[PDB]
Amino acid sequence: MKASRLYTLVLVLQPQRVLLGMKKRAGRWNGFGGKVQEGETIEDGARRELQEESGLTVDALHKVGQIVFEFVGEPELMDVHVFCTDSIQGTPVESDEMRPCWFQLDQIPFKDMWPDDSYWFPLLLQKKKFHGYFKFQGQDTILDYTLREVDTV
Ligand code: NA
Ligand code: NA
Repeated sequence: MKASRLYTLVLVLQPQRVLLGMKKRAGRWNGFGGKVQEGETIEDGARRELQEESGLTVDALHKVGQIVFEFVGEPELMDVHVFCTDSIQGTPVESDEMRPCWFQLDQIPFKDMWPDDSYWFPLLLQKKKFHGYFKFQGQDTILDYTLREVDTV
C-alpha cells in the first residue's frame, strides 16, 4: 500500500446554499482546504486552510467524511478529511488562486466540480457520513472507486 499525505476539505453548507471556491490558476469548484501541517490536529488544519483560502473563520467544524484519492502515476495517496459547518464568521474573500461563490442547493455545479463529488456530495447533503476511495487517471477519468455510508467517520 502506498503512503498517504493528509489533506482537509471544508464545505460551508447553509440551509439553502453552499459556498465553493473556483480554482483560478484549475477551473473547477471545490470546498476549501489543503495539506495538514506538522503539529496541528486535522480539525485545526481544516480551520486554518479555510481561513487562509477564503478568509472565513469558524471556531469549530463537524467531520462528515474521509476520501482517499489515488492518481495513476503518482506515488502517494491523498487522505482527505472532510468537514462541514453551517455557521459563519465574515465574508469570503477572493484571492489570486481562488474565487468564492455561493450556489443554491438546487444549482450545485456538479459538471464543474471534480467527478467524485457527484457521488459523495449527495450523502453530505442528507447528513450522512461517508468513507470513499477514488482512483483517477488524470483529472477526468475514474478507474475504480468505493463509497460507503458509515455511522462513525
Ligand atoms: Na489548497
Ligand atoms: Na473531489
